[PDB]
Amino acid sequence: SPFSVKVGLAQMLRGGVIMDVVNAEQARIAEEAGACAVMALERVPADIRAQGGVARMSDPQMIKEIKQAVTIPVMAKARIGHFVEAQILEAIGIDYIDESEVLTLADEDHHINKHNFRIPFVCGCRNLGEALRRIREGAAMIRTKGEAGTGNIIEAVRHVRSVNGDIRVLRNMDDDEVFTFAKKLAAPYDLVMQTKQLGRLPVVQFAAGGVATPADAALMMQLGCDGVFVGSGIFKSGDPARRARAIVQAVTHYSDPEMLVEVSCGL
Amino acid sequence: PFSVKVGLAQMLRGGVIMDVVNAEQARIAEEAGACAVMALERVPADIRAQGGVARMSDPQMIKEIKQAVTIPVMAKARIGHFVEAQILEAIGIDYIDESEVLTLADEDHHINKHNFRIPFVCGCRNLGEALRRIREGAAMIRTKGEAGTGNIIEAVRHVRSVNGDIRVLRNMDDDEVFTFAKKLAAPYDLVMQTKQLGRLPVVQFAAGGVATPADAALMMQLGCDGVFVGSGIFKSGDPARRARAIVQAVTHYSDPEMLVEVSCGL
Amino acid sequence: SPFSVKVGLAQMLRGGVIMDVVNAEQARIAEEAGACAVMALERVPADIRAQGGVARMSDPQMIKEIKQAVTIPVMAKARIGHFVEAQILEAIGIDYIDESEVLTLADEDHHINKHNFRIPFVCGCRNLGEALRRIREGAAMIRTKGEAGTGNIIEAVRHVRSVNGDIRVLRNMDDDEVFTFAKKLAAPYDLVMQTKQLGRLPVVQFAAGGVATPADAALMMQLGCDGVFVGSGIFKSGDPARRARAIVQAVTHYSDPEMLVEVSCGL
Amino acid sequence: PFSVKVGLAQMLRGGVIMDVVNAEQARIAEEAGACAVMALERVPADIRAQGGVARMSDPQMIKEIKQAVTIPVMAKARIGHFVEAQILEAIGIDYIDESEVLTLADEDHHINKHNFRIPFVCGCRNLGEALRRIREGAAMIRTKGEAGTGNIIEAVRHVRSVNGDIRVLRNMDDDEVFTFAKKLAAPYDLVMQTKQLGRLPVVQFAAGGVATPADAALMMQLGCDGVFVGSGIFKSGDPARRARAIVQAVTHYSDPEMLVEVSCGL
Amino acid sequence: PFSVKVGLAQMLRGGVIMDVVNAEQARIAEEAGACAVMALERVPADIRAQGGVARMSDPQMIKEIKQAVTIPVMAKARIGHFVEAQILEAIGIDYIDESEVLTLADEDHHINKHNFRIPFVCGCRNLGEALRRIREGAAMIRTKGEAGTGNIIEAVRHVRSVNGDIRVLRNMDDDEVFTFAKKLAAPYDLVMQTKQLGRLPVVQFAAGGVATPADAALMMQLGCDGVFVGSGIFKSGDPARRARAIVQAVTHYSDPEMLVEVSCGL
Ligand SMILES: *Cc1c(COP(=O)(O)O)cnc(C)c1O
Ligand SMILES: *Cc1c(COP(=O)(O)O)cnc(C)c1O
Ligand SMILES: *Cc1c(COP(=O)(O)O)cnc(C)c1O
Ligand SMILES: *Cc1c(COP(=O)(O)O)cnc(C)c1O
Ligand SMILES: *Cc1c(COP(=O)(O)O)cnc(C)c1O
Repeated sequence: SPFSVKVGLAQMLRGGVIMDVVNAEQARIAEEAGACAVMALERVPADIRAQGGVARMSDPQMIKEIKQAVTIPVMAKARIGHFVEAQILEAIGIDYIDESEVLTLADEDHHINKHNFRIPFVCGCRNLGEALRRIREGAAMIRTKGEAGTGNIIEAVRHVRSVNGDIRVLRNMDDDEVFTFAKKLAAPYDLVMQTKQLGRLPVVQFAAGGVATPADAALMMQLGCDGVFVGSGIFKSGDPARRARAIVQAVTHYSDPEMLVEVSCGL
Repeated sequence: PFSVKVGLAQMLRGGVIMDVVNAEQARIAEEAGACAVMALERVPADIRAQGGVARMSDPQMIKEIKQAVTIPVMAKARIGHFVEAQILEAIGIDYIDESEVLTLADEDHHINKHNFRIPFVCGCRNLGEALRRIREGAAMIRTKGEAGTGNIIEAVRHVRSVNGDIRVLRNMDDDEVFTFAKKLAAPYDLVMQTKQLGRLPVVQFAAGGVATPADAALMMQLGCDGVFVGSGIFKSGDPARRARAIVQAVTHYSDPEMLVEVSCGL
Repeated sequence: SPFSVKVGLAQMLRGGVIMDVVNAEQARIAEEAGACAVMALERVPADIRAQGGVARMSDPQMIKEIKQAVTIPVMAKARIGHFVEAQILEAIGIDYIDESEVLTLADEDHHINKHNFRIPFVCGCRNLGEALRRIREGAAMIRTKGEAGTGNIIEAVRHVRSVNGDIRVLRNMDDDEVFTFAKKLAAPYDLVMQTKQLGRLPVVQFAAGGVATPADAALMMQLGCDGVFVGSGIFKSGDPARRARAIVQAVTHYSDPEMLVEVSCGL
Repeated sequence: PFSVKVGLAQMLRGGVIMDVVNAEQARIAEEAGACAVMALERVPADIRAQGGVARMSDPQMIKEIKQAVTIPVMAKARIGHFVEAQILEAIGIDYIDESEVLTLADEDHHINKHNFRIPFVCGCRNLGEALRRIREGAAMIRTKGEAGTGNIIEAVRHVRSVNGDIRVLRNMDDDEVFTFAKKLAAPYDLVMQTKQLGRLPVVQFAAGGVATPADAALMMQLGCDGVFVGSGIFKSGDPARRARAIVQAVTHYSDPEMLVEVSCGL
Repeated sequence: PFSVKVGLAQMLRGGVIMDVVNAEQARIAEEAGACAVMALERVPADIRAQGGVARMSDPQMIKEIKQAVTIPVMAKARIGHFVEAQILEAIGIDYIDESEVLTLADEDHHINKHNFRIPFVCGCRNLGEALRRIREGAAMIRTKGEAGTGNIIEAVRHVRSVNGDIRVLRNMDDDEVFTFAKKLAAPYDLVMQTKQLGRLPVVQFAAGGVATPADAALMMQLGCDGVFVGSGIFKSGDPARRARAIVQAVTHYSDPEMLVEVSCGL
């Protein structure tokens, strides 16, 4: 199925770090550090909201410049529900669309019908019900929402533990009780049952929102994530290439405390 | 298969199902043209009014009714009481009604009806309940209406609710259906199937408070496929005549002359 | 340990029906029908309460008469917290004490310290926290509370699904989350972990409270119980031996719908 | 002196006090081994149930009981009714029970019991009440329990409350006792005396709902010095046997064989 | 085993643990007689004041402190951040403080401390928290007190709460301990271990607001085994003198003449 092909594309990112980049120079630093993909975005959405503004899809010109600078896949954000922003992003030829709550909400009641696109989408979630609803709408990849613009990992931990905890509950659950469970989740029963059969989400599951240090990134992986997204904090540093490499190594070697010390020491 | 069970219930379209407490009433119902009978040993309202729990009827009385008629026989199981349903299926009857008229046995879960060979009917008050019962395996849906009153107002409410939300689906933007399924707390695939069909994926009967021929024809004109009627038929001085009147009202629901004739002197 | 010996003794009751009996004649009927034990009690505690009374331990004389009439084990009830009633019952020489909410509560804040006794106890529960607290106090066997004096199975179903559901959740839970789980249950962590490793309660678990028909008894067995308690409704009917045998056969043959029809037909 | 009154009540340790309504019941109580009798003319619950005020009993009936027995005689005065207490003392009885079982006479103040030669017993539900009654001059304390029900649950609550707070005092930092006395609204000197003694400075009996031998032995095992029992003893077919059973249960409270014997066939 | 970690922490009894931000402060602390140092790179209050998340310190600065002293070195991990703890253990330090002074990383769960070789300190405000941290594997307990203020009032509250409940538990009726463990939401087996031991089964230090020699001696007289002190030692004129004063106040906590001498002119 077309959906299964999109799911398979996102599976290539397992074990990877996705980095926010604002120009071609940062994109090249991300790729050279070992990032599995880059997220093109023209201004920090928190800065846009600070001075009274609406955070939208970035200019296609800046996205093209990033796409031309790297070989790894390029993602870009569309406002929730803004299906025309997504049509434009797909027409630019990028690899993934992130339907993102970090941009300004465009439709309070509905997300994009992601099955209408060839390009895979990533969507956020805070619990299993949100994850399965985004998947039913066509998301091929899921991330936590975490907490944007703070560097605080606490919300991403909450979201990971919520999704993983309900998946674990679904494993031993009496089949007869799953109907009421799907009702309470407000999630499609068939996807609930698929998750029960697999013992995990039917798409890759990344951590995002507040992943600041190598320790944070390895924590997410030890909790069971398939990878992590990191924001612009990498490039606010004095040595962005070193900071980016440290996150990549933390995700690749998340169960090696000696490696985590090495990449954290003097950072 | 589920489609086989759905096809069995479709044979009842245009029909009246009658509650019967013994073989004599079952024969009267069949002779009047009922499409099926509902075997039940005592009125659950009298059981509760005397401080009691209304359960599955004795298999012996159910078998006596089944032996007395050729038309299908239904019997009730308490909501969630999957062992009562196993017993009813092993009797050899034709349908199980997982019924809120009996005393609730499981406050949080209904029977997993896909585990059975026999088709089930379940009640509903809105489209969300209808689709959840179908996903659990119900092959036939009825309104809950209002039990033990003869007041049609709740059945009208339930029919208008289910039918109204089905009509809302016809022209709904496909992109909005995901949120609609969330708000209904119903499975998206069944919501989309209902949208494609323009009706419920199973037969839809009125039940609960259907008292007169006018009530029965009202339910048919609102779009139901048939009606259930209770023991009030056998409380009158001429049960055969009253049972026939309901049957004729459902068969001829758009014929006011027939409705006058069967109502006159009833 | 002395506790493990009591817990092991109760295993003999698995697959059995325990019947309330008010005299020696009813006790003989219960044994002849195949009951695994009888529960001696002098009057129905609901009718005592309906008479504006206090329901207590039964007269030792009537309990002894039942014990002398049968070979199967005999249980009798003590009020919750009434450790002296339990001392008297133990001195009678019966086999189990049921510390029972069906009698009038004697201590609002504390149950009997059951480890102080040689005789095993059965206690009720409505959820896993109550079950594990009763076990830690020394209960060697657990039953649901269900709903007394009504014949309505709905509360017993609720209690069975609550206990079994939380055990299933616990079985697959992240070990690191079990500490908080024990806190929220207000149950002893060591017993929570023992239950996690076993995948079931550490003691025999019966259904009780509202089990009225063969269908009810087989429902409890199919939900996972080890046996059932039944009340005096057996002896209110016109053929007590037949109704008692029907429940016993329903528990023995709980997965055989043809047998359940046979014993229910004409009952 | 107060210590003399306290010593009088200590003579009752290990004993059962029985409510009696006439001289015959008083003789039965004494022959059964009661340590004292409580003279009272009518059940205050029946007085209140018939819309009435329960007061001090007629001195004439109290004198008849006192003349019939050698063991001490107690009688009740309404809370705050210091003149009822003056009358009872002038009769020549042995103890006054300032009793919430009778109708409250003063909502805000109890009797100043230090003004009397005769010892008083007062009820309590917690350590604060116990120490306040002692400071007013009570030489003996009982739980209030629950009157007229035969339900032991409130007496258990009161015993566990008083005993639990006494146990809290044993290891309490001396510096925290000032605030503890404030929170109890009890006199600090009596709180400190209770801490030094490890128990109440006066004898402590169970009362209110003690119905069976098992109840009486339960109260003794919880640490009480004795029990009061009501008229239920004389409502049975064999009052002498039931009165003896309670006496034996208190004397032999740690002997389950004795408790079985006196309970069997009771 | 856990008992090895518990026994190791007993070596700190009678000691002062000092926050240090560099190797020079660590050497001053050791020379003044500290029993251990707490390495931390910046004040977590200033990090939160400028709108920031306070995390594990850079391993480089922790290593420099560990290489500067012979006494044990502790460092902080965020609550629930088990990977920060894995890194700290791999550095080779002596204790991890799972610390609410850093930004909470997991709102619902603490670190499973039994998974580590290195001992952990955890904070508490009452006996329930202390016993839950111990069951998770804490080998040492401190009060939370109040961070960044120098106000001892919360540490007094926490010490009095823990010690007060242990004193109550010591004398409690065994039959009541089951309900007590339920109300504490603490493991019954650990509650009983604490009852039999008569104190917390691990070392118990005061922390949070210990500002003066008088404060430090107050905590010791209240029953603590030692104290933690913050960077206020090094924010003054003579750090070596201020560090020595706290050490001497803890060693000589019952000597008012010594407390005067170390406080005079401080
Ligand atoms: C995550 C999120 C949602 C999720 O939508 P549901 O239909 O409730 O699953 C909606 N709105 C906002 C603003 C969000 O951030
Ligand atoms: C109709 C009905 C239900 C329906 O169950 P849902 O899971 O909410 O769809 C539940 N309980 C009772 C008593 C009913 O009558
Ligand atoms: C079941 C029950 C309890 C249970 O006691 P916990 O200490 O809360 O576990 C208490 N009281 C009554 C009346 C009960 O029926
Ligand atoms: C027990 C009781 C009291 C106790 O009086 P305090 O001054 O509060 O100790 C008061 N009033 C009534 C009615 C009582 O039963
Ligand atoms: C001390 C503290 C806790 C303690 O956790 P419990 O599981 O309740 O014992 C939790 N959260 C925070 C933020 C704390 O400071």
